Amino acid sequence: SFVEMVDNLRGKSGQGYYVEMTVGSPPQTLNILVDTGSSNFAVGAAPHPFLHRYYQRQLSSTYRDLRKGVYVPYTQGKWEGELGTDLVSIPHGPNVTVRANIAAITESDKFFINGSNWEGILGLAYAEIARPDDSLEPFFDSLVKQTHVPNLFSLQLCGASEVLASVGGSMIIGGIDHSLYTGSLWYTPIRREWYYEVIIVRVEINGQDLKMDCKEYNYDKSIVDSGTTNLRLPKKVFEAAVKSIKAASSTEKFPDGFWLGEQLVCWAGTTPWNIFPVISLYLMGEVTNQSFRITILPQQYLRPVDCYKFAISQSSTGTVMGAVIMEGFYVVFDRARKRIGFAVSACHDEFRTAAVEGPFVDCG
Ligand SMILES: N=C(N)NC(=O)Cn1c(-c2ccccc2)ccc1-c1ccccc1
Repeated sequence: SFVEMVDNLRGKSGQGYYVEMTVGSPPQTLNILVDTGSSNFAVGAAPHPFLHRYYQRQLSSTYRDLRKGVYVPYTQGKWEGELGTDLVSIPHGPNVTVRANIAAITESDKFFINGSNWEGILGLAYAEIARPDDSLEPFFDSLVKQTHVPNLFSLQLCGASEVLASVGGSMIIGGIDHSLYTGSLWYTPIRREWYYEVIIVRVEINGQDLKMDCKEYNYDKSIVDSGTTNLRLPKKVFEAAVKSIKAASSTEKFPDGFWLGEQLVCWAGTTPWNIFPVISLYLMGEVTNQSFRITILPQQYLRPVDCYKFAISQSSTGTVMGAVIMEGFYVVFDRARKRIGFAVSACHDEFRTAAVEGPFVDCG
């Protein structure tokens, strides 16, 4: 009920956000990672060391084989499965049940994470990048086609023995829950419908323009992906960023392992938040020379591990606006209007606030 959908996501810091879902008949319960950076509905369907629970096609009276496998390799692992179809529901989402394609994973390589608690993955991006090809209708596409839920979904990623801290959030499917944000919603166009691709026109490491040709901010592409933790930047922008960040926090000093994202830096509640600057990402607006900025605090790019890890890393796939950027913002994936809206979140110190400000006046 939007209301029924509030706080329907759980996660372990840095390990993603999942939503409970059910598959088959009787309903099999599973936690599924919400990924706007992929397009397959893939779930474990065979025993695994990190899996304490998986999809059993055998118990589903409504399961249907497609006889057609799916092999998906990547630099580090893979997941192989058998393609199928079955009934799927989201208990704390819309009150509907649709028949969707399901990639039943039977063999994997560094796919599943130890102790994350999700058993599958919900690829929420377009068919362009779906495996094995674009003929395998992504889950959301089946949802809208069958039920008559509106082509749009929102994500309010929130953030925060010893254990990784637990995170919470909401995935409101079919609409916009106005109590999840304050201020107005600024939309940036979806450049192309494959990944949720957008355009960054300018960047600032607190007031200072990085002054690069904007094509660099999107060198290759720029995407909004909940399935990625860190804010990943093209090598050139990345180094320009760290330099600026190191120059502003210098009244403090740390090792390279820290900036290379592979090392923590701890202080308790003494944390020097204010030495670290805010990062402003201006996104192309709906009107050609109009843009708007989303400003993020160190509380965002310094992920807790008191200890923290630098949540900004280098990339050769382009820019990736991951969880650490989406947090503190209510993000709207308006597939119907082909755009993405940003607004300060209900989720979210007394000197600086994350912000969504506009407007401002060849980047892709
Ligand atoms: N980068 C993304 N947005 N999405 C993926 O990489 C999805 N993905 C994939 C994947 C690769 C190609 C096509 C469909 C899914 C393999 C492993 C993951 C994964 C698993 C757990 C946590 C994070 C990623």
